[PDB]
Amino acid sequence: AASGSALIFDEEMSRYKLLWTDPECEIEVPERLTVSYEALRTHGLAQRCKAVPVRQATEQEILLAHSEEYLEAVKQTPGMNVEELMAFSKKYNAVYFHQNIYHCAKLAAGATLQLVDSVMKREVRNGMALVRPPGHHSQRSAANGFCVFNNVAFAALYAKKNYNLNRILIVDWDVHHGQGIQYCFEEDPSVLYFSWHRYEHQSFWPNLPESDYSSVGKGKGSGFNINLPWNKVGMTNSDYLAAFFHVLLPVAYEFDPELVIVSAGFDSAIGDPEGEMCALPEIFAHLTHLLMPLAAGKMCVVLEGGYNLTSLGQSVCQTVHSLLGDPTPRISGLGTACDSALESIQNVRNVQSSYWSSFKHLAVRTVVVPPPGVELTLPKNCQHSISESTAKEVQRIRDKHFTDQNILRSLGNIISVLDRMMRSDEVCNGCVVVSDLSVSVQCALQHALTEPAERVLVVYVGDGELPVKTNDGKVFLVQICTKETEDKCVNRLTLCEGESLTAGFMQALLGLILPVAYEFNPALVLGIVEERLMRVWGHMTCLIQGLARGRMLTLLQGYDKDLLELTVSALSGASISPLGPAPKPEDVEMMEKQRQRLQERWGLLRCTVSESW
Ligand SMILES: NCCc1ccc(C(=O)CS)cc1
Ligand SMILES: [K+]
Ligand SMILES: [K+]
Ligand SMILES: [Zn+2]
Repeated sequence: AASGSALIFDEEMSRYKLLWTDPECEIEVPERLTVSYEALRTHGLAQRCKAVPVRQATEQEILLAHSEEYLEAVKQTPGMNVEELMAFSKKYNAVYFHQNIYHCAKLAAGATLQLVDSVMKREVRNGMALVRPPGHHSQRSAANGFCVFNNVAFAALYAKKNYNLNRILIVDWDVHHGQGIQYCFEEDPSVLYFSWHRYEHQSFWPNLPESDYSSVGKGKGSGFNINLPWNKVGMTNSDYLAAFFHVLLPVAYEFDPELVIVSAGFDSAIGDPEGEMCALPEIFAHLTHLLMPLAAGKMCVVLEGGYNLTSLGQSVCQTVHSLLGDPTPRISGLGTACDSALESIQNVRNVQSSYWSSFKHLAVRTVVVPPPGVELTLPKNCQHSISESTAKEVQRIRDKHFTDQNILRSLGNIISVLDRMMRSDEVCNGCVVVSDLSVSVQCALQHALTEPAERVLVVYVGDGELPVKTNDGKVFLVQICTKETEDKCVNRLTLCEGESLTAGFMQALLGLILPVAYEFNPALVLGIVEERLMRVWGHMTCLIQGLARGRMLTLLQGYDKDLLELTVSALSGASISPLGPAPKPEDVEMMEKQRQRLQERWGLLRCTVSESW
């Protein structure tokens, strides 16, 4: 399939600026582009992306989302002087015009369309368009909120018309409500629009009642418009991740979009004077990462807001880092979302439950160690395997805690991989197929705890007990099994056939596994599979690489060429095949029991406001 990422930017879109004193628009400056691109150049990301040039959007492409009258009015602007431009701007709300802004807006829409074409033609895996002006506020016959034409709506309609796409997800993480996109697709079930935005009970711009959680779409599009209003400032990484886990991601994976477009407005980042939130730029990596399993990785990230130049550059760098497959940074201090965020999440889940049943409630990169004598054609970012010091450690382990040379070799390979992952910055993750799970798991966990790894997240697909202690606060164990277990220790999550199985797992993956894992913040993920996992494991791997900077060691008991290939492909960063577009009632009941059991210790599991004694 496709590889690489597209970076679409041109200095020309920095050649328009506010020409008069306007305190409402003083923030939207050309430097936003400059700084941004220079950030990517300083850290070396811009050089690693395929540079697709910009083009003008044609008149018909513009008429896809706007009316002929408004297009003509804007076409008149390059011929106006300063007084005429100021009058024309006064005709609209929170926007300014400039002799070059029509040109730059055509260039922004055209760069968006170039990104869409690059992604859909399999020329690149994904990409980002550093554009100006933004788009998500502009409407069919109006410029609005620094926006002239709606770039993301253009991209959606263009993909629909030219690629016969049936399902497109739009994610608006700009701090403002992209009401232009909502208006454009409120009756359209083919374009699922999610937006989060500062609202403060309708007191924050654009002060619209239909920006609230009760706007779910009209007519055939009911349930395909999801507004999440922040009614307080200061929202943190925890609020954003809880929004993703308990609102956006389950709906997105049930929806199974054929293309993901992001209104990447970074005014939701800390330091921005307009959004006034407390999210670190690193969160925008994970956001990006959490969406990449969707649509086989086909993601189009388009710039919107973001006005603190420093945090803007940092957040753009984080987004591009994730788009290229670089290891995501560990997020610490995560916990429960604030009460206001929990109220907003609860309200949006309640109102959307009549459309998405998951919301209803009751009243080198990778190293591979195949079996001895087995040789596979591994992807281009992989390698195979032992030192004499490794053998000394193995002999010490054997003489102190445990005759087969193959199992001793497997333990030595485990130790070598762990050393190359933790102590060395050479390898990132690894997969070892092994016999004797007990000895292998014991050696792996104990050696990782001395790597050192302050915390280890073990994920075991199988039954029975494993040689791992969840007593202290250094190990957390997720076990997906077939038998029942009361699950007493607050440091363990037990999860117990049919067609609904896959639909359950993803649910339990998004609503339970990922929140606890993110709050736990492990230094290493240890995967174990003992022998329908083929359907889900891939996603499970990719998403779980959001933890521990991708440092994951998978242990596979028994040779299955399909399972080994899928594990290595997901660990190496290849795109994930979509699952396609309802869990069992007993399954969701058991999931809710687990959540109510664990949410007191792991606050990121909360999706309702806690009741006070
Ligand atoms: N605050 C009132 C005026 C206003 C309007 C839009 C924005 C954006 O950032 C749009 S992405 C900022 C300010
Ligand atoms: K938004
Ligand atoms: K919609
Ligand atoms: Zn904005």
